[PDB]
Amino acid sequence: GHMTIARDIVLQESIGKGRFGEVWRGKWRGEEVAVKIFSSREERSWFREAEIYQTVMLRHENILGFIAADNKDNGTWTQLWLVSDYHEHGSLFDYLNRYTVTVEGMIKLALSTASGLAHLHMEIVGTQGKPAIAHRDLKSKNILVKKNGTCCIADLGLAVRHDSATDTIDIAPNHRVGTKRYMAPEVLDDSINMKHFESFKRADIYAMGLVFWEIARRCSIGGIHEDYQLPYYDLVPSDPSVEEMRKVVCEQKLRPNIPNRWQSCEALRVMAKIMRECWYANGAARLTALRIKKTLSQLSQQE
Ligand SMILES: Nc1ncc(-c2ccc(CCO)cc2)nc1C(=O)Nc1cnccc1N1CCOCC1
Repeated sequence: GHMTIARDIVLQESIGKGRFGEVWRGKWRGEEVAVKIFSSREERSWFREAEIYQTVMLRHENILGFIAADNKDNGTWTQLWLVSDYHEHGSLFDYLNRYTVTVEGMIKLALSTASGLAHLHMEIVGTQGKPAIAHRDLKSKNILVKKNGTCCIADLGLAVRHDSATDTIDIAPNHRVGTKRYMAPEVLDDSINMKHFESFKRADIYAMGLVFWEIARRCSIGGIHEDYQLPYYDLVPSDPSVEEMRKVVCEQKLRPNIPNRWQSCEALRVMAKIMRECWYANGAARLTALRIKKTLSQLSQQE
């Protein structure tokens, strides 16, 4: 038996929870793995996340490495498991709360996030290809930081996949599925055309712009940085409702504040411009993830 299976994994430490499912650090044949455990009544959530992670050609350095979906019967109840690579730093939210980053550090985190999102969004046509995938719940709590200071995207259970041969989405999408704070203006006001797959890619870009703002605040230059905050910390309460968000984002047209200090550093000027070009109310005007990856690659090369 060479493949990783649940019976061979020993849970060691509780490390957190997702929307559904609890995440643990475990050991499989001497190596650390992350295990997301679901109950029997959460089978639909577990299966859908397993289905997205098993998508052909999905693997990428900036997408969480999937190992297996399996079941584990303890003799009383059955647990449904998703097993993946383990990343000791945890989420970008945990990482940015604990640490400040260098200019190099910021660019590495942003470029890797854009590279993972560009791979998710990328379609390779044909049966032996890859369908384009939109995340629908991108946020700093769903992006993990690897040992090398680069990111990988996780929590793919709310994703939607596009079949170009039929121009259809693999599921009948429900409105407003993700984290309210990161919902795009068109999702908040329900103007999004959910029959057009590009709509979901564009909504992910708005959320990525919010995550870039979170990283940039933590970029320390000459010992100067901002404290950790979630986007809209200055305008909405914790656990904001759709109505609270829509009033700020759609009606008042506010976005997270871009400090004047970011114009004094080239890397921060480039990041700020990307944010503004992710935050347009018109999803069609936003940058693509591939374009952001190209801009940040040019910046990482120049540094
Ligand atoms: N592969 C992984 N490797 C390590 C860790 C990890 C490592 C350290 C800590 C900090 C403890 O103080 C937490 C978690 N998480 C994952 C993971 O997939 N997590 C994950 C996936 N889907 C939904 C929610 C998730 N979590 C995101 C991080 O926050 C918890 C929830």
